[PDB]
Amino acid sequence: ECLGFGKGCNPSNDQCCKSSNLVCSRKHAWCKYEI
Repeated sequence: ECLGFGKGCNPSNDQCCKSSNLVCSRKHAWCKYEI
């Protein structure tokens, strides 16, 4: 029930897959990978 890495999402309401530590970015409005 989440978006994969690189999937376009919202920075304020990020809903990426937390299992792989994925967060939404505000510059490209997609799922970015931290580290």
